[PDB]
Amino acid sequence: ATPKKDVYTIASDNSFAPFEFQNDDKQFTGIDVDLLNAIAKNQGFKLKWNFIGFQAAVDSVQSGHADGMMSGMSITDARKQVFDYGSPYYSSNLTIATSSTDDSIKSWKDLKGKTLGAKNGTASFDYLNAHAKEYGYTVKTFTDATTMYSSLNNGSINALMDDEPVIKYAIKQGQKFATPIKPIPDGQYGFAVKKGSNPELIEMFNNGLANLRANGEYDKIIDKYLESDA
Ligand SMILES: NC(=O)CC[C@H](N)C(=O)O
Repeated sequence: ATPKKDVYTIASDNSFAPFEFQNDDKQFTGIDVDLLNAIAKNQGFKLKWNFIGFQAAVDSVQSGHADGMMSGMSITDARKQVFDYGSPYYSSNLTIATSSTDDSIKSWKDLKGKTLGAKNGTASFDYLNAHAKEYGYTVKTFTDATTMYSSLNNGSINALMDDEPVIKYAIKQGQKFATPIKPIPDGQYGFAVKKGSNPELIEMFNNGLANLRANGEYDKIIDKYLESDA
């Protein structure tokens, strides 16, 4: 894989722990950051990051600004119409979080009349929007998970949908969230470029990921955030 730019710009979410997030000491970090940086180093590519939000990253890549996005991004057939993806590097399901002070939601049937949050442009938004009439709830959209999570904590929304590993990590950090429903299978995460653009970034992502899966660096990066409980 041969670089064709002196630096490539990578857009990402501004709050999606453990994949990308500002830690308490105000440093951007996470699995996506460490993994893509390590892949680029393995392959001799140079990156610069813009932590701008999920939909903002989609928009930047689609407008020919960011060269790619690494943002806990689900691989879907619909997105393949406008993005090229690299090899899958993680897996996720969708789940609901409620406040753990509230026993009123025990199933999708108890969400009738409630207000649910989701982040702009995400798989969670797509799922909630598509099921809103079926289950009788309303949807409120957010551009930063910090604002969405704050709204669940302050009671201005009754529940939210987000990716399962992100909600699990939030609970591990101490968020007072409950998880009343069975997660919805939602495939894999991938690195993405605009369809037909920057093919060498996909080549080097795939080469680097295969190398780091095989040499143990991938697992070390996952462990850094998501330790074994055994
Ligand atoms: N950063 C995110 O919120 C991504 C959520 C979800 N995996 C998606 O691709 O829509």
